[PDB]
Amino acid sequence: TEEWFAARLGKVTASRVADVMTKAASRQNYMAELICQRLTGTQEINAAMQRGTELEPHARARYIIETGEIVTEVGLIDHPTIAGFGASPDGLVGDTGLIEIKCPNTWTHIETIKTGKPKPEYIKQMQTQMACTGRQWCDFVSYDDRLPDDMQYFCTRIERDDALIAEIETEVSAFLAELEAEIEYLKRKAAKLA
Amino acid sequence: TEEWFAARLGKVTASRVADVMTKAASRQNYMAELICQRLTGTQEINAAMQRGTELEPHARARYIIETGEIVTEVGLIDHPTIAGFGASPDGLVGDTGLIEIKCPNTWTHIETIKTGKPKPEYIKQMQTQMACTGRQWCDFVSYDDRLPDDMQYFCTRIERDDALIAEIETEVSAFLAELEAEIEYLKRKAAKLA
Amino acid sequence: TEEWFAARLGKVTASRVADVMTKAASRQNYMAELICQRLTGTQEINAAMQRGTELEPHARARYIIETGEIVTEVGLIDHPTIAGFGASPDGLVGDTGLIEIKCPNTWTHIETIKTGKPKPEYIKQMQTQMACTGRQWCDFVSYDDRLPDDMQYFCTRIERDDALIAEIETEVSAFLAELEAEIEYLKRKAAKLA
DNA sequence: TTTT
DNA sequence: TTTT
DNA sequence: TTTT
Ligand SMILES: [Mg+2]
Ligand SMILES: [Mg+2]
Ligand SMILES: [Mg+2]
Ligand SMILES: [Mg+2]
Ligand SMILES: [Mg+2]
Ligand SMILES: [Mg+2]
Repeated sequence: TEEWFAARLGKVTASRVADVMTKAASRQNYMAELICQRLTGTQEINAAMQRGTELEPHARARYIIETGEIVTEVGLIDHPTIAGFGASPDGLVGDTGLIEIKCPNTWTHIETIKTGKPKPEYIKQMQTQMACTGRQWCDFVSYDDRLPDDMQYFCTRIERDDALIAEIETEVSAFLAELEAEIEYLKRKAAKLA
Repeated sequence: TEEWFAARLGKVTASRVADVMTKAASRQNYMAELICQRLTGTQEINAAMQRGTELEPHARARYIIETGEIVTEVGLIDHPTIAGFGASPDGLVGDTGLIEIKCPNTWTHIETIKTGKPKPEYIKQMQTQMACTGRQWCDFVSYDDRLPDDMQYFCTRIERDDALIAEIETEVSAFLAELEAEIEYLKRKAAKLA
Repeated sequence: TEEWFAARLGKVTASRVADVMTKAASRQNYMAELICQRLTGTQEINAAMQRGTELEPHARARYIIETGEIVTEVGLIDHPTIAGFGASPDGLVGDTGLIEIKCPNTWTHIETIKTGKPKPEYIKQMQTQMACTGRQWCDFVSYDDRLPDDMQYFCTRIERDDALIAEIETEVSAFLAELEAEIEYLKRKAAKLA
């Protein structure tokens, strides 16, 4: 989608927030990606991933057939105050809502139905979208058409949690500080080295 | 092979028996596959796997050149009594025998020769084939033509073990019970939910 | 490159030395590869690997633009005394030097710059090249053009270490002894078996 | 961002 | 079912 | 040998 990758280069984004905040390898590996993005000026690049992608509009439609909500697609929404940070929600719902859509493996979809509550990393994803957009709630949608009709669609609403947001902004600010510093640090070793 | 996948949909089968019976992740992941098969009405889908497949008839021939046995290819043989359970032996040998063929990685083949006894998961595979067909023995064949002639072929006979069979049928019955129930359970949550 | 694989069949080589010498799975898996190579008469066969390969000549050039050294490309150099053992340096530098080139993932390249010292497995690689060729030093080069100019190139010299070489030759001799024996052992079981 |  |  |  080209112009959009450009808006994401070297930025922390909602779908990567669990990695930032994990108590671990994934935090440093993510840090390493973004360091490389900022330095090199571009990014790097499966079958289940490829379905989640094609079937996304199918779910967007379904959410509407089910709710009658007015849904606007948007690009990257930069955090209001924190620089180098943003979100790409799957939709603006109404005046104060959002939609985040998954179209995963059937068994995953089943477990979401089984438990009624989305995985904690998606909580972090959704809270961050809310932080970035100032929205009040996000409707979490899981879709899979391979199943019987009465099992294809699941929705659950997730309320903005200002406490969790405050933490995230702390952690993301911390993580961003290290990241900038690290780049700085490297630029200064390499340059003196002339 | 189309019509055959149909005979396997949502069924426990001989080659998956070690997963059922393991003391673990693989049991639940298998359970999850079959739950999804039954619900969705279809299945999901490497280089060593691709050889084992092409070279299989090469081994079938070799077994005959070596034994002079009369070998009949068959499809899925449903367990005589337990429903949703079956086997696909690589052959009916004689009136009371079977053949199960592997054409693995050379080093694997070498280890089979080194030890003379097939991996325990293939024991379970073969016992199950015997359970399903009522046969008396299975000739386990390992083949690899990449090696010198005097190392390409290995055969060892495995006698029906009624004790092990009894266990398997217990475990598979248990596992099937959970599987049906789980589907049932899900169908009833989803349906009341209307 | 065909004629070169032929010179490597069933041989221990510099880039596999860390596997030989590890205190582990990788030693036996390597042993297994070479056993299979010798027995079958051939070998088995990603995106980062594919770059390291294309970009190698780019680095060779750069090393020269930076040093003005006279660099000769060579094939496999068999150890002077130990049979079934060899090295493929990325270059003969001068009369007494070598070059070993990496063109890895950016982040890896960055860590090499960060620490100034190559990973211990490359130490083993380079020492072995020196053992095989009798050279006095190897210039370790890490290259990545995706980065800013002042970060693309890193070089560090590694001096021949006769102590480490002596060990390697012991370990490789040991490992080779087992490997020959194992083949022997197998040939004799299989052959009596006639 | 896309799925585990 | 196909190989680890 | 090529990268982790
Ligand atoms: Mg999104
Ligand atoms: Mg989504
Ligand atoms: Mg079979
Ligand atoms: Mg088979
Ligand atoms: Mg080399
Ligand atoms: Mg190299």
